[PDB]
Amino acid sequence: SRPRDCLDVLLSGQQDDGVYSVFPTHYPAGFQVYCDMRTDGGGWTVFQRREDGSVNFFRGWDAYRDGFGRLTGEHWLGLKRIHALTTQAAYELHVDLEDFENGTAYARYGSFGVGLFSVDPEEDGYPLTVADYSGTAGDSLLKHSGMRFTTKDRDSDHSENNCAAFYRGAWWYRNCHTSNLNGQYLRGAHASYADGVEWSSWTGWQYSLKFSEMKIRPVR
Amino acid sequence: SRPRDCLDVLLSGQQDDGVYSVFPTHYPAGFQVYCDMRTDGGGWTVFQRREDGSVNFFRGWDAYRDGFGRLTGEHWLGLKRIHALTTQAAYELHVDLEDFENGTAYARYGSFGVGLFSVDPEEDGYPLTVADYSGTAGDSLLKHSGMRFTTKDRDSDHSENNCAAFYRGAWWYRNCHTSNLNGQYLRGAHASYADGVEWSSWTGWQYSLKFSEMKIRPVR
Amino acid sequence: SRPRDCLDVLLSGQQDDGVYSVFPTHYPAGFQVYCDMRTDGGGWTVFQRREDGSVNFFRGWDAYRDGFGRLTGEHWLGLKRIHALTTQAAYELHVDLEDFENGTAYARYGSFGVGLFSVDPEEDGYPLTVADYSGTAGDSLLKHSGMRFTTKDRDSDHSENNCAAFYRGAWWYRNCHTSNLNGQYLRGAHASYADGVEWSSWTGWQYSLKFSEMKIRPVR
Amino acid sequence: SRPRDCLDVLLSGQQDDGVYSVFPTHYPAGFQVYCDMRTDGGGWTVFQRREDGSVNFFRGWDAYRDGFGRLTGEHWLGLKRIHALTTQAAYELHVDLEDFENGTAYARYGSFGVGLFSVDPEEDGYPLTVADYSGTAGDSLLKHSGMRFTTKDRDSDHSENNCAAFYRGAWWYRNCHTSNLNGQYLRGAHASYADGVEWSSWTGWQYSLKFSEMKIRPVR
Ligand SMILES: CC(=O)N[C@H]1[C@@H](O)[C@H](O)[C@@H](CO)O[C@@H]1O
Ligand SMILES: CC(=O)N[C@H]1[C@@H](O)[C@H](O)[C@@H](CO)O[C@@H]1O
Ligand SMILES: CC(=O)N[C@H]1[C@@H](O)[C@H](O)[C@@H](CO)O[C@@H]1O
Ligand SMILES: CC(=O)N[C@H]1[C@@H](O)[C@H](O)[C@@H](CO)O[C@@H]1O
Ligand SMILES: *[C@@H]1O[C@H](CO)[C@@H](O)[C@H](O)[C@H]1NC(C)=O
Ligand SMILES: *[C@@H]1O[C@H](CO)[C@@H](O)[C@H](O)[C@H]1NC(C)=O
Ligand SMILES: *[C@@H]1O[C@H](CO)[C@@H](O)[C@H](O)[C@H]1NC(C)=O
Ligand SMILES: *[C@@H]1O[C@H](CO)[C@@H](O)[C@H](O)[C@H]1NC(C)=O
Ligand SMILES: [Ca+2]
Ligand SMILES: [Ca+2]
Ligand SMILES: [Ca+2]
Ligand SMILES: [Ca+2]
Repeated sequence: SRPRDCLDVLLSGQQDDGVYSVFPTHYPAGFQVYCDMRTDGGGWTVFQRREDGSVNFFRGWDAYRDGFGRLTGEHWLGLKRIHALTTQAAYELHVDLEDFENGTAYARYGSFGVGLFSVDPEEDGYPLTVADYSGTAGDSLLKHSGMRFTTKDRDSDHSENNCAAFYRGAWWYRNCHTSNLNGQYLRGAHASYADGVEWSSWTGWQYSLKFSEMKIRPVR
Repeated sequence: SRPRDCLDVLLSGQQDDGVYSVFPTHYPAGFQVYCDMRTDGGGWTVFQRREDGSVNFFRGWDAYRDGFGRLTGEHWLGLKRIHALTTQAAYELHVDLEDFENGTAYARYGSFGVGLFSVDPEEDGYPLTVADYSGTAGDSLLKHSGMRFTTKDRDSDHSENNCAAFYRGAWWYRNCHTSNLNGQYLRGAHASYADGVEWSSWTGWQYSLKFSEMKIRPVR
Repeated sequence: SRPRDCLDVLLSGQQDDGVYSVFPTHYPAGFQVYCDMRTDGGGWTVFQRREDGSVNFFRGWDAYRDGFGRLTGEHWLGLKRIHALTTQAAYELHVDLEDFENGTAYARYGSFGVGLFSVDPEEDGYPLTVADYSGTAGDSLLKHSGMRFTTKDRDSDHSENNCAAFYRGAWWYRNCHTSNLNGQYLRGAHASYADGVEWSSWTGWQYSLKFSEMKIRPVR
Repeated sequence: SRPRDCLDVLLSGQQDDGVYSVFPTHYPAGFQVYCDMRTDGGGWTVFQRREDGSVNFFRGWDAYRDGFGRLTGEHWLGLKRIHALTTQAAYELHVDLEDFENGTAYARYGSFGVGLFSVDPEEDGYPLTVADYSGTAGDSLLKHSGMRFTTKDRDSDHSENNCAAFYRGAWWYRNCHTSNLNGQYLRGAHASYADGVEWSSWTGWQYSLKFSEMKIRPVR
């Protein structure tokens, strides 16, 4: 009756993809999430999805903290929820990507967490922890490990300017990025530099992907 | 001990109309509501009621979010509560109306929900979902399906102006409405245009109803 | 393990006066209160106490909502807590008073409640409901029944001015009062008019009491 | 499954030092803390730690209320959490200190609490209660008993000026201090007066300690 995440939902007998209620350890009121019950056995809890550019992702700090969009479409679950999920157990991250040629690729990370040991995850900037890559899209996230989350109105990056504003996104920017999945939905090749839905290791710095989905599942 | 809504209250043995405590899935602290234990078998949870114009309904965003008025009289349960109720199960909507000639009519909708898949229902504007009409008052809500909630201080409608201000109410306005149950209590026929407690399909655009009650009950 | 109030605490075996944890129905996190386990069998939950003028009671709306002072001394439990307590069951009110001549008296009310049917008790002003008097101090509260709570910075009374400011207190003012237990601790007879810790029916309008305690216990 | 503090965690079978989830009585959502499972039998819940000056401790009221830093390094658990912990049972305080010569000392207090009887601990200033000293570092906290917590932006001390600003810290200042563990990490001897990580009874008023850790464990 109180699954902690999508894997619990799956193990309880729910095999279909869809929206379900989960109740993280330190977020007892619970909330709804979209569950991917197919990928590599299923049981993944989605926290990000781009697919048509219908939702504006160039949002400020509060929106990225609380979440926006809709579970059945493009959305960002919200950093407070991602933190509540990732700190209750050891999780891995799966990232699915797709270009405008119907081609697809993915990146899997053995460990993933946000503000794992932060007393106040929000004030500490929801620092990213991620490692152990494997997949077909190549790694475009490891260099971001250890970085705080930065938005257009809250700079915690390692650049003289605001990476989020500069690359029109919101991410665990360093100086500045190798991945920018919350960037502008520019739809394919574009002249501007690395300010679209980018995953450099796969499609470079000037190609805004058509689809992306970030999700997690207990490592053990 | 922890009914999720008025139907649970009824099924537990409480047959009288009145105020009871309910505890929605993602609103564990719970809150009180007025239960209609008579209508078509009973078990309806009320979230809106007009009956004498003693309460001001031309309120702003925060009031419509948190609720106002009193459970035993005119009131609006609050969008955050309606969301917590409607997303925990599939509900239908029953609307009771009465004119100043003691005549009455109703509208029943097979499905009803507010911000059903919104990650942050408040930021997403508590979008309305409603369908499958049947009744005696005629349908005045279907054209509103899919619309966000709009108040005098937060415009999310499809009009060049602010529908809530223009028609002195708060509703899931399009451009602008076919129903306006949270409008001014003008008491019957009135010269102003569609800015009273209107339900066009039944009493037209220039007649402010004497009584209205909106309530929900699990569909299945 | 989860008493709803001081009577539950008593019935569970705790016979000594002191501070205990209680968990109201719609306030699951719970909070601490001072329990009077002696008065007429014991089991009273205190929400107000004056005894030495060490605490400032001429506070604003937020302070009266959230509470101030200390449980072991002068304090105001806070309207949000009083509401959570009184709406979970039918309670009666007991008021103990003492003048500077060591004389004492009391007022008992068969029914007592704050914002009992208010959808949003705070926005509705935590309206007072009280009736059925009996005792030795005389009745100085019945005329206040039905009134909202008023502070120096939030006027909901029936006076052309702000009763709270005028009589230096915080109360369910009408126009203005017969009781003013949250008034200034003027210590006995005073020239100013009715702006001290007054209970008119007993000591008049120009005598600030030395001690007062307001508490509740389930009626049934 | 729901330990109230680090002692419960230990008694349940967890013998290693590390981060664990605890769920205080009036803070049911729970939060994570660092547990010291070695000191005098183990079972201590840490709420403060200095060790390298990597974290800024000259913070304002909200930061000291909500907490900052990281559980695995320098941090302040947050006064709201310390209050939730210390009011659920009788706790004692253990303070470990270390200078830059690798020397160490400690102070143990038989009783410790923050805002123990405050109706609104935050508005009341999280007053300190502490007594019964024993140890090797000498007592530098007893004179602070009874004092409210003061930050650079919220003065509740007994000085004509703001002790927190003057001594660059945050503490239960009187006029002003004998201990200042949240002071500037000045690293050893320093010319400025008592504005570093000081514990006067041991290293005087002009020596900023290298390491400090404050923790609690149920007295009984
Ligand atoms: C996308 C991104 O962050 N690019 C880096 C760096 O790799 C580029 O060479 C540089 C060009 O100005 O901008 C940046 O600092
Ligand atoms: C009540 C309401 O929303 N009326 C519509 C439309 O049906 C009317 O014809 C029009 C008249 O200006 O106003 C509106 O845009
Ligand atoms: C204490 C109090 O509220 N007194 C009333 C009324 O009884 C008095 O006669 C009047 C005198 O101005 O003030 C008031 O309006
Ligand atoms: C650290 C501290 O609080 N010192 C006290 C007092 O002991 C000193 O003598 C005095 C010197 O001005 O400052 C202070 O008021
Ligand atoms: C790509 O896939 C879609 C369905 O997902 C299909 O309709 C389309 O014809 C395919 N080809 C391209 C290049 O769009
Ligand atoms: C209407 O009904 C009320 C009672 O609900 C009754 O008192 C009244 O006489 C009836 N007729 C009219 C037109 O008011
Ligand atoms: C009143 O009672 C107190 C104890 O409560 C006592 O000390 C005192 O002598 C008594 N007389 C007066 C008038 O204070
Ligand atoms: C002090 O202890 C550390 C290890 O904790 C050690 O490396 C060092 O050599 C010791 N001596 C000094 C004075 O640093
Ligand atoms: Ca920057
Ligand atoms: Ca508009
Ligand atoms: Ca007034
Ligand atoms: Ca001062």
